[PDB]
Amino acid sequence: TLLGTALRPAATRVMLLGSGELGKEVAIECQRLGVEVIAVDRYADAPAMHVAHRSHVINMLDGDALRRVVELEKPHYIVPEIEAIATDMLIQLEEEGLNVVPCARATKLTMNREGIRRLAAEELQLPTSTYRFADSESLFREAVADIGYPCIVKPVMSGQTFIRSAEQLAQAWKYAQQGAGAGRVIVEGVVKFDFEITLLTVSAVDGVHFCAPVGHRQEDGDYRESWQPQQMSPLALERAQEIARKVVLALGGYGLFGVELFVCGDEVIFSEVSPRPHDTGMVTLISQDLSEFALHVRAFLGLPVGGIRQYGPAASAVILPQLTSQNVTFDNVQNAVGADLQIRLFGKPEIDGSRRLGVALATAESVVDAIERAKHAAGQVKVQG
Amino acid sequence: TLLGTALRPAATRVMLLGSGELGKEVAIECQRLGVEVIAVDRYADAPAMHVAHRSHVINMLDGDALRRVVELEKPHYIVPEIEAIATDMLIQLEEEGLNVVPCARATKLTMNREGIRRLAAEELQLPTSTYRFADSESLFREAVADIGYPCIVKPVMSKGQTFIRSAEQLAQAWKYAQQGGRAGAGRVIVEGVVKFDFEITLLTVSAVDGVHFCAPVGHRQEDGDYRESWQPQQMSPLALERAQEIARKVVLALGGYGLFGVELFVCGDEVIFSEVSPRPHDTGMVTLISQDLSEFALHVRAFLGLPVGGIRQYGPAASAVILPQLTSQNVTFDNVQNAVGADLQIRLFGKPEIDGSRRLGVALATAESVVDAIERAKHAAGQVKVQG
Ligand SMILES: Nc1ncnc2c1ncn2[C@@H]1O[C@H](COP(=O)(O)OP(=O)(O)O)[C@@H](O)[C@H]1O
Ligand SMILES: Nc1ncnc2c1ncn2[C@@H]1O[C@H](COP(=O)(O)OP(=O)(O)O)[C@@H](O)[C@H]1O
Ligand SMILES: [Cl-]
Ligand SMILES: [Cl-]
Ligand SMILES: [Cl-]
Ligand SMILES: [Cl-]
Ligand SMILES: [Mg+2]
Ligand SMILES: [Mg+2]
Ligand code: NA
Ligand code: NA
Repeated sequence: TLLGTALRPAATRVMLLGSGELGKEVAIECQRLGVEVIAVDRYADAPAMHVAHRSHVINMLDGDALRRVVELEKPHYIVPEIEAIATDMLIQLEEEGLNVVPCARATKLTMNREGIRRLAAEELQLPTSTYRFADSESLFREAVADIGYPCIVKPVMSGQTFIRSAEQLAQAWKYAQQGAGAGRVIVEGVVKFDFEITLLTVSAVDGVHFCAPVGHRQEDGDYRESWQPQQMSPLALERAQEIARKVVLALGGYGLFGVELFVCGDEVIFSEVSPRPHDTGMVTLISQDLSEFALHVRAFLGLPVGGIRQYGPAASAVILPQLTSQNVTFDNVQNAVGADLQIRLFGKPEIDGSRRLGVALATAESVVDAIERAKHAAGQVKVQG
Repeated sequence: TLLGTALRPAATRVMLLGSGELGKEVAIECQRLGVEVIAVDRYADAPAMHVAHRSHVINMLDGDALRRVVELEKPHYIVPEIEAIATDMLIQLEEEGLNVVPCARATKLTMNREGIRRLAAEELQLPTSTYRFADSESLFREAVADIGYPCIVKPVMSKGQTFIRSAEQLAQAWKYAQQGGRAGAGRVIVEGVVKFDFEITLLTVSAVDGVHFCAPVGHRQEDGDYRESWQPQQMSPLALERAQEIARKVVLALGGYGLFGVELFVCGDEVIFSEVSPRPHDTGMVTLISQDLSEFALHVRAFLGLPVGGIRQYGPAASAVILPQLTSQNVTFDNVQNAVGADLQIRLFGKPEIDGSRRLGVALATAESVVDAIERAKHAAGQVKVQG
């Protein structure tokens, strides 16, 4: 691995496609190595642009626009941070010699629920929720009938609905319809699990290494708290690691992957996988020597990971207000920080409804205690408009 | 404490005066809180400018120029990172309502070796090496005669330091101190040599909730640059207590909230004060791997008026500098795959050029002992192939 000096002729250039809070930490980790960072997004002043050398606002769904920006900056690495990108163009560009992290194929497959689900359940023979695909409401209705109630419907490309009864069918389809994949959906049976985790799995030159499992709680479409290490039996852990390694090696390329799994006793079920840092992994900003962001950069730059140290019970709790403002302020911050407690405020330019504006991070002697400390801190922040 | 959102109307704005690698981490820590950062220096593309919202290049020693940039950017906080700043203008700005970190007086006293030495040894009665000031070559010779050999001479306002073992060196020592001093002419300090067992940096944070201390950081200096640093450096209970007392006294005397790098010499249980940075110190870069909150995160937490609460130390750790010698404006770093790994990381600063010996990065490592951490970091730093 050879790195230049940012802003100098031989600089190593990283282009971030998606400049949200996760990309912000990836940018910081690149900056820490003197890597030049170009942050791209569809709106100005996105979080990662604040810490990048320069930025570009473009429609990332427009392949042509994507091509121009890439051609303009000549990046050594293209690091997609969100599903909403013209992956067909990423494939093309990769074909043309560009380095897409972890690989263009991984990006394509993971952005389409069918792609990844067929890979996992069919090709790799991994355990998953039952499922069916549908491209018509009629077909959708038959699928639901085949899966049974309750079941969840999701757009393969984006609108999700937890369907309890046939009364919702009409509305379910319709919402799926409004939420990129020509209206096709997947219909899944509901897995009853004790808890869900994100197994942050780094694929690098020295192989695949795992972070301790991160438990998380989802509510209304957003993760609320995450924690590490989630208590699991050794067998369950082994099973989760085997599933994670198989998926990551099948997707290919170096990077940090967020493997989402459901745990029922000693049984582990694969759900999905992010081919990049995952939001629930923000707990790693306080819980490990190497954050998931630093791991992603280490890996994609072709450097060895070696090991990941875990600093005991830790948690993250989101700061997720709901208001409309273009000039947000945060008061009472003195009651949200202290020993074993930190906060991040993302720099988002505006809000219009629910939006994650920051996160609280805490450590403690027990997982439950860390969760409470983080939650309490997040709740002390007064978000003003 | 109220924080705005960077780039929005109610943003909280911080102006860094000096944009080196220490300022770069202060900038990153402000950015992590959505604080707007304006980085200023005497040269373009300085490390902190890479991670700042906006940057400016001016003569920081020109009070008028400093006022113009402040008037243009309207920062809430002025965070000096080097000594070469118009300190009288910092005093005026503070008088006008700007928050100078930690305070303008602290900057004035520490920018001149005489100010801080007289404050510490005379006003505060803290133990220091013997010393004499001199503003002419003949006075310099008289000072040496009284201090005795060996002694060290340094410009009061900066390089230019010499370890003098005999009269033979008098002539050159004077020359160098003059060339190395502010304006290329000025007063020097002649100090008696303290034969210490080891030296440390006691990173001391003065905040709304009191004064906190990081675990002592030991360091090794060579030819004007710190080479390795480690934490914790073992100290007797009495030595630690005395070190904390000295540090507390100096930080409270200088005033204001922030992290200060208190440099001390240790002789068994006895501790001698040497100097103090009224901001993060280079030897404290080990805290980038050794603590939950680095010295940079602590400085920001403190100056923003937030409580520190406490600082977690993760076990034995060390830093080792990457200090190449070359002339280039396009430096590259190869073999990086052999400089990072388990319990081992590096930082490359993004400095635009080099023309001689200059720190371009640092290696950081953790281990079960400082001895092993130091070796791991030194080895890693040495693996980096610097070319240009
Ligand atoms: N089949 C399923 N059974 C039970 N819960 C599920 C199932 N599929 C998804 N969920 C719940 O919905 C959440 C979000 O769905 P997911 O498939 O991860 O898509 P995304 O993370 O992109 O919204 C999961 O974290 C889990 O809490
Ligand atoms: N009086 C002294 N006795 C012994 N060593 C000294 C003395 N003064 C300085 N040194 C050595 O020189 C180093 C640099 O001096 P210092 O006063 O910290 O200046 P600066 O850090 O501004 O270069 C110290 O860290 C120590 O190694
Ligand atoms: Cl592992
Ligand atoms: Cl913000
Ligand atoms: Cl100028
Ligand atoms: Cl004197
Ligand atoms: Mg998910
Ligand atoms: Mg010093
Ligand atoms: Na910026
Ligand atoms: Na102040």
